[PDB]
Amino acid sequence: KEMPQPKTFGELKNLPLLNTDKPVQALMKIADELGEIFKFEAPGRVTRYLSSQRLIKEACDESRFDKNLSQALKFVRDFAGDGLATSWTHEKNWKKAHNILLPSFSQQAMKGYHAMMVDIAVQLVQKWERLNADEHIEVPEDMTRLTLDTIGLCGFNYRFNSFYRDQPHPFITSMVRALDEAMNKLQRAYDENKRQFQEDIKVMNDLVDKIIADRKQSDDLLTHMLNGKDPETGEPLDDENIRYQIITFLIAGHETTSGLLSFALYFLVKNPHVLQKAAEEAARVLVDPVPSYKQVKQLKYVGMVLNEALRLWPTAPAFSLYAKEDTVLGGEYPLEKGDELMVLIPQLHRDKTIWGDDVEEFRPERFENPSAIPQHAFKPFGNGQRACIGQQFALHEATLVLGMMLKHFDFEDHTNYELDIKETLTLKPEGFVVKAKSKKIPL
Amino acid sequence: KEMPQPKTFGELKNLPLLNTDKPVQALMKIADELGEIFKFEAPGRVTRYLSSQRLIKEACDESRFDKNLSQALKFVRDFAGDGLATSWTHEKNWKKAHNILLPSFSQQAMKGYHAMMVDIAVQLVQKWERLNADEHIEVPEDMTRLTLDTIGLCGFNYRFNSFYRDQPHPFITSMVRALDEAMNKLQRDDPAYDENKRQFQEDIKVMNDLVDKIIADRKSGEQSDDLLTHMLNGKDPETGEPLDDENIRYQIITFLIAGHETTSGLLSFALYFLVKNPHVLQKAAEEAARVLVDPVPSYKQVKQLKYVGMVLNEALRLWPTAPAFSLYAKEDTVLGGEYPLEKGDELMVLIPQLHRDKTIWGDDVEEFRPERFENPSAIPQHAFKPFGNGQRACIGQQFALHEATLVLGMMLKHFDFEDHTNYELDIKETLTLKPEGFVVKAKSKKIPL
Ligand code: HEM
Ligand code: HEM
Ligand SMILES: O=C(CCCCCn1ccnc1)N[C@@H](Cc1ccccc1)C(=O)O
Ligand SMILES: O=C(CCCCCn1ccnc1)N[C@@H](Cc1ccccc1)C(=O)O
Repeated sequence: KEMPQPKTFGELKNLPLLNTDKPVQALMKIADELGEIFKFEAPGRVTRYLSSQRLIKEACDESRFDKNLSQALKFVRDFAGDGLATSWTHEKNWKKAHNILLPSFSQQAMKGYHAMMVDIAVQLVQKWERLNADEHIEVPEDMTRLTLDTIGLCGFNYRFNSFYRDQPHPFITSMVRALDEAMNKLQRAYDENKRQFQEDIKVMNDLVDKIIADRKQSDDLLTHMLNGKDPETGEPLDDENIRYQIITFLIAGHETTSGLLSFALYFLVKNPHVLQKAAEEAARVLVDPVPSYKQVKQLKYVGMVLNEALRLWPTAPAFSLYAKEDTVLGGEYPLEKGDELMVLIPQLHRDKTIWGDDVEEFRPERFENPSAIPQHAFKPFGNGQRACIGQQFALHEATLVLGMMLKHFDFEDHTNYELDIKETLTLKPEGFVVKAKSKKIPL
Repeated sequence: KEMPQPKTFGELKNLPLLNTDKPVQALMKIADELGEIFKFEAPGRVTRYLSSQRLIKEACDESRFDKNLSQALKFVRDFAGDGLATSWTHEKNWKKAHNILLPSFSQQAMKGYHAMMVDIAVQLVQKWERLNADEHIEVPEDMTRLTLDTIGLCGFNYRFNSFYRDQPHPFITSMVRALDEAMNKLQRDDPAYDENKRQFQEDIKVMNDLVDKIIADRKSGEQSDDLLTHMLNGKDPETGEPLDDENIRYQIITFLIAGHETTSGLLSFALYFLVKNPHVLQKAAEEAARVLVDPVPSYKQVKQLKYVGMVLNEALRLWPTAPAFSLYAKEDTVLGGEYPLEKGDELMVLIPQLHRDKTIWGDDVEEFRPERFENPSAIPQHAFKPFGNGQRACIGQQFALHEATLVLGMMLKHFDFEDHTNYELDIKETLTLKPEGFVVKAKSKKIPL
């Protein structure tokens, strides 16, 4: 009944615990010591970190809890505005944009994006085909090139041309630096940081606003946003919110997905039996020079590989909730209306009462039957109506790309890479490098 | 442009294809062979059976198509009259009764019915608690006992007392036999059927007399929490008129018909799929045990049975118990850019085939996976139509789902279930679907009520 709490620093409470460059991993170690729930206090804030499926399944009851904006999301809101990811459920523009954008993110809508996804995927394969002997691949760097270009092209028919560049597009230079400022604000004379923050926002707004005005018909999210009408209110999105959605998609739909592909390839080369099984499926299914949409749907084991990578290292590692009314959590922890919760997704996914004792082992077979998995044990894309709208976009892209990678190359962990997980607002294996030996299969 | 059509029987055209005791399943096999649309002809009848979401989403455009009375509904109309289910949209009594009855069927209105639903649900659980060892449960029989008694009690405060009976109430014998005659007339006029006509009329009077007597007795003036009170006191905001007593009897007959066998079929199919998929049953049983913490479920607790509702929707996907509805073109129009239709042309929506459209659901359409419904927004529009379409959709949808969720939740809370015969799915067809001969054994968890 009495809730554990990690060590405190006087008036700063638990806040200095987050003044570390791997805060999610630090919070995981605290959950290892304190268990399924612990209070976390900072000046002017109290929240509770949940780690067990037993409690999180209650937290996912939408009649009792709604999405809360974490401090990280509040800081992101300063440039993502009331886009889907940084708006409250009760804000008019959330449900409005939600209704308008849902059809453009369906499994059926992936059929229209598939050709543009293949466009970027082929560029990745050709880059690796064109490496010299003994050259190596910087995996998260190239995965980010792919996912950024894919969302730019599928999102608003814009080619960032990341595979033609060493220095990334000036838009994401500001975006990454804005996200870095948002995260660093958490861990805290700083007047220069404020001036820098506004300059990075202006870079993002101007480019996006230019593309909207330039456009104002293709098979991209922008067209759907300019012409879509909310069935409920009958209203279309206004131009300001449309810019926020584009910024949101550019943020929300590149770095989490590239982290997924990076972790997936990491786990594959660290588990050669799993890599072989996935590569055998890729050769068995991808019989054409270009994968088709239906083919990608047949890459079942590759899809399991991705889910298992999302289990161990979910690249959006937490989300926040608040109690809609007074309620009792787990029959032991009474909560008042407005009390806040954090779902520590990587710790949830290590709940031995759900996954067995081998939680740290990479076994895609865990996901052969979704019905064998208890409710709310696997939450890499969030929960309920506030779940990731881009889930099917992310999984189709990652399955297509990973399938093509496994079809066309053998991979070598030539440095015996030691996993080092860099933390921004997302997770990625820093410095992960491999060598790819081409199988000489043409495109 | 050229439309497929199944084999013909000379002058009878395709009609003998329906002279089979499983016509829906036969039409499903025809759709498997011919695809998303096929013409079906009978003497004096032409229709087109739709099976793909691509075509059915257009058919569900209410600006282009309106509800048509199928031949099945026309025969039901001989005793359901101009009740809600057997009336044309343009008939004055449809919109009148629709406006009057809609508030008494809302999700909000279920709060007032909940106690009566629990009354019958407790009777079901107590019957199963009182079985002897190695005795078994006749599932659709007991589900029909429950859903009939629930609509009788919630409908007009009448207790059929089905759990005290082997032979059903004389009203229900006539109703089923009237429904059988209506369905048999589709398969079918000569002197051999003359006894059928006299019996049909005898069954109509049995239904009318009971209902009309109940209406007259109540008009003592007492007020209960039932549809009958709402119908005697409700006024259509449009016309300012209340329903007359004749239409009220047709509505009561309609509710007893429309809302007992479809709901009991749902519960029967749901339990069947549960015992055939132990992983799903375990997951559903965990939720029931966690949520239903009191001896009597509350309304709010039933709303918390999310996975149970997912189980019900997935059972409704595979075997929608009202398996079809009919439409007609309001004007000349082209369906799917290739099938031109003239005003008055008829369409049938073959719901079980729609729910097997691989282009919507993937290749695993035949597998029972409630997780398909984990997030409702992933379901395309008009891909899932177990309750019909638009303003002519099932008015009792919220009633049926609340009853079925409450009862299934209580069943999973109180018993472990065994498929002791390794039951082989055999779907009996009336105007609705049910798994004939489905039996299980229940081992009580000894949780008191
Ligand atoms: C592996 C890749 C991805 C992961 C792990 C992921 C994860 C998540 C999570 C956990 C949330 C819930 C956040 C919260 O509750 O605060 C979320 C929301 C969201 N994601 Fe993703 N995501 C991924 C890819 C994408 C993509 C590709 C897009 C866009 C194309 C996208 C757009 C969004 C949006 C708009 C929301 C907010 C939805 C709403 O609240 O209406 N994400 N994502
Ligand atoms: C799982 C259970 C049920 C299913 C699958 C179901 C299915 C349907 C379908 C498909 C229709 C449309 C018929 C057509 O378009 O020709 C319909 C209409 C109707 N149902 Fe149900 N139903 C169920 C339960 C109920 C219940 C419990 C009631 C009453 C308490 C009810 C009363 C009605 C009525 C009155 C209509 C006609 C509505 C109108 O046209 O105004 N049904 N139902
Ligand atoms: O744990 C986190 C991680 C942020 C989640 C990632 C956001 N995402 C969602 C989708 N794509 C990215 N954030 C807390 C830390 C904190 C706790 C207490 C006091 C101050 C800060 C917060 O921001 O409140
Ligand atoms: O497909 C059907 C099934 C009837 C659906 C059940 C009605 N329901 C709705 C809600 N609760 C019951 N009926 C056709 C068969 C037919 C076709 C051509 C010629 C003659 C008969 C029809 O009746 O017209």
